Amino acid sequence: GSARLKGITLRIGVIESVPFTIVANVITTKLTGYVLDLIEYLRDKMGFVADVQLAPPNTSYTGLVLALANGDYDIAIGDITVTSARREIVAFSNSISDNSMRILMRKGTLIDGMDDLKNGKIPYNRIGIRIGTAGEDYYLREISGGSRNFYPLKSRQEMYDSLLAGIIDVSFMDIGTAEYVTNNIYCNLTLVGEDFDKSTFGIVTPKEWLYAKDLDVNILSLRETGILDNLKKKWFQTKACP
Amino acid sequence: GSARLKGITLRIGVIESVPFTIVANVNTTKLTGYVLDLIEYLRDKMGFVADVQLAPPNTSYTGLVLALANGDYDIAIGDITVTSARREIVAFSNSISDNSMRILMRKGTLIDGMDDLKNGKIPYNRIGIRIGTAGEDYYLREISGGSRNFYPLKSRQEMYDSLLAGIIDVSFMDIGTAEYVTNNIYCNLTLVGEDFDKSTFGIVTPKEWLYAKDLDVNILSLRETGILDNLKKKWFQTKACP
Ligand SMILES: [Cl-]
Ligand SMILES: [Cl-]
Ligand SMILES: [Cl-]
Ligand SMILES: [Cl-]
Ligand SMILES: [Cl-]
Ligand SMILES: [Cl-]
Repeated sequence: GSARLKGITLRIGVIESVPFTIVANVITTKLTGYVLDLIEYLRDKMGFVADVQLAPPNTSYTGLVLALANGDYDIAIGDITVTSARREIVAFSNSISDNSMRILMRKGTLIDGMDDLKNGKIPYNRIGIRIGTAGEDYYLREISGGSRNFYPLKSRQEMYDSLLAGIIDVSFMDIGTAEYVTNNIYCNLTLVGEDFDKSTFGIVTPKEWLYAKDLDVNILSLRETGILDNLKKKWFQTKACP
Repeated sequence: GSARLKGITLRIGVIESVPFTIVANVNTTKLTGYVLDLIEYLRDKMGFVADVQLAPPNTSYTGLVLALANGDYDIAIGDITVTSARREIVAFSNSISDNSMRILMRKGTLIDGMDDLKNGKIPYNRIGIRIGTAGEDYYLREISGGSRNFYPLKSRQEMYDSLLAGIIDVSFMDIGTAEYVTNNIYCNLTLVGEDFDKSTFGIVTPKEWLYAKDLDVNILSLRETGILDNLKKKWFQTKACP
């Protein structure tokens, strides 16, 4: 069957990723960003009580999915890529955004694009990969013939710190946040090559979820009426770096 | 409540739209195109028995969705836009393609983009709109404030004919097929303006369908292994017009 979310409390998993979900320390934590604004649009229209729960530090995206599958959250909202391995254990809403990935490196590194990685120009152990992300999936399929020979990374912060310190030469990142971070935070990091792994982001729900239709109709309505476009402009259309 | 499709017969509704579903006579009917290739890729991986059924000639896209909801088909595969209104009555698989629309017109027409339709450079009735398509919903929301005052079209053929005859000055068309037709068939028609109504195509299924996960996981696997990209290149790269 099916029902509406009105009056229901949803434990909503979120995961730190600027400017999707921005975590500020205050003297407690305040969450802002595209995700929190999206949650408000949905709450206002649908009438659920939002119980927003930030994932622990260093939680990977597959870890968030596994946590929801284990019953730790009711839904999860974020820059979460829809993948076949994830779809085996959870459902996803209609997509909230297209997505693709780019190659991230320190300025001055001599890499022209993905061919350099596939042709063995970079030592595999100097390609940094955040485990439990779709980038890892792409790496294992396309680069290393299934071997985990990358330099493993536990978070975006470790990725940035490692590139800046010359511990790794390159990594992969979703295009939205990659543009955001290189245009606003790390002016000495840059993106190179064509984008790859065209994909989508979706809200994670339980499989065969009672509330699947209600959520999907609402997301599609936000898409159709331009609310998702507005939110994307609000949070992403900014550049600080010279 | 879930099951695998192996050995199950699926009645698969398809709808004429070159080069997704291409219909040829000789008396018998042959179907080819992206959709038919996709069915074969899915059939090979999933092991269902395909009973492919072409929708009757005058069938609209909304008509196809309603027919499925009525039980006339088990799934429908095509260039079928996922919309909030359709999601009320059917479910959709994970997307097989991104989509957006463009304005179609005769070459030489002095239209810069959507503003000229919104400003009134063109009477509302100089705009041809195919009934029962996502384009109709866009027109009613963004152009006419709900008024059904466009020039009504029953098929793509009526659209092309009416533009070529000076009866309408513009229509709307999904970008993949609009590019194909203006690049290979109607060399004197063209596209203008920014794309609009960013959306997705999905396979139509019943709501709360037993087989949802099996189909979704397989679609995503085709996405990840490059098969969807391959199919798109195969059927859409051509440009016959000088
Ligand atoms: Cl979708
Ligand atoms: Cl990423
Ligand atoms: Cl499911
Ligand atoms: Cl999707
Ligand atoms: Cl169309
Ligand atoms: Cl449903």
